[PDB]
Amino acid sequence: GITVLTHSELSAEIGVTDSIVVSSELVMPYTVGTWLRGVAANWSKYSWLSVRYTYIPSCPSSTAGSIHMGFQYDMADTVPVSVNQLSNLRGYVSGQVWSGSAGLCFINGTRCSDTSTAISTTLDVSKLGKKWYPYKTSADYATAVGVDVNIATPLVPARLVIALLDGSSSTAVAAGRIYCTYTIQMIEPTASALNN
Amino acid sequence: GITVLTHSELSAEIGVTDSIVVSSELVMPYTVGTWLRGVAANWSKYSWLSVRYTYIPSCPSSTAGSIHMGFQYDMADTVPVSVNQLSNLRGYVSGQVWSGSAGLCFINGTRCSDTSTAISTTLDVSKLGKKWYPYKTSADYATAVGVDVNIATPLVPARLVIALLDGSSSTAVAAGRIYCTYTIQMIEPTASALNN
Amino acid sequence: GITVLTHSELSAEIGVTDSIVVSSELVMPYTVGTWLRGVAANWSKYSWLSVRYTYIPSCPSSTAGSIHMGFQYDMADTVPVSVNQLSNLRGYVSGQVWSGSAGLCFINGTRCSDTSTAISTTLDVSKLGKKWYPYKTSADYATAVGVDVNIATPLVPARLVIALLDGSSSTAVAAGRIYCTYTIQMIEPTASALNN
Amino acid sequence: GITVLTHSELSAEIGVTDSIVVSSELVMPYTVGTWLRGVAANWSKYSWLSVRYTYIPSCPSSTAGSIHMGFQYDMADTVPVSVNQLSNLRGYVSGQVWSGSAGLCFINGTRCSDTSTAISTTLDVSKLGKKWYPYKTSADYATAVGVDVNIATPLVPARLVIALLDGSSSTAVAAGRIYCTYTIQMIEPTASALNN
Amino acid sequence: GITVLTHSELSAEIGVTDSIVVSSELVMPYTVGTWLRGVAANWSKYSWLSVRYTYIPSCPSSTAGSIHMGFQYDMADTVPVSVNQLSNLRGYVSGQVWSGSAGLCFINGTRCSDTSTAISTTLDVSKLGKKWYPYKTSADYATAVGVDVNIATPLVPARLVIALLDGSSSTAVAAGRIYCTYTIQMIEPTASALNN
Amino acid sequence: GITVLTHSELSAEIGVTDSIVVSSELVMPYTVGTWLRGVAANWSKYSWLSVRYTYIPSCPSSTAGSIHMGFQYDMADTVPVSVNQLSNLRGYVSGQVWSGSAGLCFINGTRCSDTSTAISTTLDVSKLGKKWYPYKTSADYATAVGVDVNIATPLVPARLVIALLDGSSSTAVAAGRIYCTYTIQMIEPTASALNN
Ligand SMILES: [Ca+2]
Ligand SMILES: [Ca+2]
Ligand SMILES: [Ca+2]
Ligand SMILES: [Ca+2]
Ligand SMILES: [Ca+2]
Ligand SMILES: [Ca+2]
Repeated sequence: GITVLTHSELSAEIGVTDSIVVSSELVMPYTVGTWLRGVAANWSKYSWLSVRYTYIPSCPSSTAGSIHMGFQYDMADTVPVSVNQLSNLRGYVSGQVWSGSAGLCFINGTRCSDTSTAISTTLDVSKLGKKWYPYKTSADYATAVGVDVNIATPLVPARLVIALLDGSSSTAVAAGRIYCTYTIQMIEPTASALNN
Repeated sequence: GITVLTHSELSAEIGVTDSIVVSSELVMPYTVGTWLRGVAANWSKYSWLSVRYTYIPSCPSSTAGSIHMGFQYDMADTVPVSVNQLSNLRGYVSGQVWSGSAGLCFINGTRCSDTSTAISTTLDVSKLGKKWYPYKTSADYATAVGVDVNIATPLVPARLVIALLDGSSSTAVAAGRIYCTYTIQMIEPTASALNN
Repeated sequence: GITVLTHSELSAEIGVTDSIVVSSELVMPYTVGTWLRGVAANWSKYSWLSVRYTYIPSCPSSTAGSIHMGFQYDMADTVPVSVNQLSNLRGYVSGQVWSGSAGLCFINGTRCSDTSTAISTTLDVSKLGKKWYPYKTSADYATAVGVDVNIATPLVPARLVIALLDGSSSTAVAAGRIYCTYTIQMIEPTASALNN
Repeated sequence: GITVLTHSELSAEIGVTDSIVVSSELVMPYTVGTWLRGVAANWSKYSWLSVRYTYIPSCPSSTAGSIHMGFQYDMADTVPVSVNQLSNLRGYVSGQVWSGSAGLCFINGTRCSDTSTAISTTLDVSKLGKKWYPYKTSADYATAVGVDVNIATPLVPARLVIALLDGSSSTAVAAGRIYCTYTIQMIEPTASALNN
Repeated sequence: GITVLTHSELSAEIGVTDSIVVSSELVMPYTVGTWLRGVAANWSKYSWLSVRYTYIPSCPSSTAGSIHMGFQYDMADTVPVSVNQLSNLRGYVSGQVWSGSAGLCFINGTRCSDTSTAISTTLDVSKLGKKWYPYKTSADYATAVGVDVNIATPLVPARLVIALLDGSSSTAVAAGRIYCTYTIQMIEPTASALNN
Repeated sequence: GITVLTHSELSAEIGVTDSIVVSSELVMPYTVGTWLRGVAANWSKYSWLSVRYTYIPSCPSSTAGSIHMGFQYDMADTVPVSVNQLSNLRGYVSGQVWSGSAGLCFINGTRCSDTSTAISTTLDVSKLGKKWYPYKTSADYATAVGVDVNIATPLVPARLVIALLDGSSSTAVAAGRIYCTYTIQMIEPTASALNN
């Protein structure tokens, strides 16, 4: 009954400043990207066989700035506020805002070697709370965590925190973007209009 | 420490009308039937090794009407409102309100062939959120989902939605009933009076 | 790059009259049903590994009428106008409008024996014009066949013709419905909004 | 990515009275003891490979009183109020408040035989709701169960209930203490200051 | 009767601006490049055994801008208008307008490792509508798709969409170029003057 | 479901003049000959396993003239206008209008050696656009190619071009005729009256 799908897709646009800016995104079908969001909605539950966020630059080699990424699993835990804190995280990766080209290898699905420089990171998957999660809409999710944060752990596996700093301008400068490459198993189809 | 039990039991009386009527029932010890409800209460948690709802007719071959069944897993998802929507569901089955006799095979535990006509359906079990669930009383459950629906997924594996239409009368006509046949593992006994 | 999916879904509601009524439906993702229509749209092309239309009754054993189904492959060919003509078709099946319950076996995915009575039929698949077809929207398709019918063969594998007669009333009487059970391979994902 | 750790530590001081006194403690890193509490906080989630509470006496052979222990898994379930109820629990153990010396064997990690007399009990672990749980602080936990109890099952595996009675004084008499011996797997490190 | 040929050739000059510019090119002998266009014309039909478009930079490391490429198969489908949409496409690749040097490996036919950074992408080939396509002249093709777009799928396997943005000037800045490396099978020779 | 048939049949009468005369004929059931035309119409689609046009003389050894034959696959391509152009074609054959007797071997199905002199030619079949083609009536075909030529490639595999010249009279002189020997697979039967 399992429908397995592997695909890459744009997940977020990245810009730099001269002051650190920490953000985060849930690691669930609905939020990884528009495409998977629409597809996944047609199935009741799902499971991450592999999820990897990989950053790809679009700026010049002269661009000042650096990106940092990591994973958190207990949505109740407070989000990092410094590179130091973020560096403690699982799957922490760091690199110049203009580096990370070698990450393409992954997005392309193509097999490659020169990956050392890649600003890409993967999820535990085998160490997530459970295997099969329910497809949630940010709206429904939001309401739940509104009652209480912990109501989220049974709804989502983890979040990806992102930090950007070391830029030269106080006004965001487009550096590149984060693509999400995933292999997901979708199960128990449902009329999409009913999936919340 | 596992106490395994296999048993069939009456789960619901079914009637037909000339207008569709969609209903649903949680797939947990407490709600499948009175018998299992009393037994299961004596154990802290449990696990579905196999759960199957099978419809058995009691009306004449001339009885107008049809039954439809399917499963939903994210209690937050909205319940189907049409046969079309219900038909998208996992384990969807459909049939004349007077057909479904061959389903007896299952209830009886007896091994049989002529099952094609059976209006019976089984649960994923291996694809449920988790394996071991806590025994809940509808009352306690109700309160929880009252705070927020999602508080339910860690409490129950799935719900069975049922649709009845194509009847000849606008006044319910007894068509037959739905029996539940299950093989459950019960663990961590408790004084029943304490189980909520 | 192939995403394989197996699923059943409601395809059409069936009613009977005392005069023959021939209809037909394209055998492509967009038209088989609402569910697959939405899912499939997210992929550029696709391929039928298995497609079967199976009729399921909802009326009483006393219901007068009979259903007939078959396949046509050259959309330019004219649609049958009689049971005799339809009976010549590939995969022609015929049966009482109240028979066909054993077909459930197929929809359920469950393995079964007592299939002889089933009013279900399957597509050649291996004998279709080609293997991979482009996902089309009825609108876009319509326009094309408007210029010329033959512009369709490279767009769709086949059509299912349906005939209903031998009813007792001159006013349609709900007999049952046709579900479509398919195993489809979807390839070359695309933003759904762009798929025409 | 798993950091495995085995260790024993003081979990609670025990005293007796002439009237029964039932208490309970969550079986999670934060509450088992001060040591593990500090260590475990440095990791996002964790898993119990083995948890055992073992009672060790400190009183004279002449000391009147008896201790009782057991496990509950559905925090919503009401806590036992009698030895009879408690005796139904999983892993129930009972013994004279001055007996239980042989339990040392376990705390010491040392391999031993004369264990029959040991007032020690172990957790299901394999039968817990899930394997990997999130590190929670009693404060955060408290808030959650404040909204609703069930919000706890996805946060904690089980609780240990303790009953003390048969003492000679109505004023607590120090009998001994409960040590916790565990083998825990900690994963997905985090800055401790962020763990809630 | 098959004449197999492997060769690389310039396919398009690339320039950047500060506003996105989406373009596309058919993936057929006539349009991949002048050389293959002349050669292929001498044969009635042909087949892509391997087609890969690889971008090679010519600008300085300081050049602002990024390129994006992907494939579409149903010429009727509307062309992407954003990087997000394009990122959903099959074989989507993205990278800094000054990166992509490692792609040379491919053009050169030479075997190499450090390919991760390569801004190169390959065609499905095995998943194309059919294997053998007819050699078409853009003129003849144009006329056909003029009557109706769908008349194209039996004429061409796919199109390559290209997007360029993140540049520093509103006036195109030469960034580099796209070369096409292909291994084509040509069959059923014809006097070139007759091939339309 | 495949009905395989092997048969030879008269395809065209041939005459010579002192000026070249180029003609062509579609290679589809409907046009190869009257017999196959009637038979094939009873089936929806078909496939050429083997098709060979072989010329047989009926004139005296003193008859001036020569015949030329070849195949074209892209109906949009312009028809040859000279022997030189025709000679470039796939399966080009040439010979004296009074030679070609040895071709009988083929028509007869009989196995023979002295074939060198045979003015017979065979189709690629394995290199055709696709395997299964739809049975078309010249009328319906004509209409389609009227809208646009390319609408034909998905309708027919190829055409046979014929050139006759080197005759002694400016008034056609009966030289011989072209027979078609084929092994065709017919599938998906249909009432002939409906086949267009
Ligand atoms: Ca949902
Ligand atoms: Ca309970
Ligand atoms: Ca399309
Ligand atoms: Ca935590
Ligand atoms: Ca051509
Ligand atoms: Ca036809």
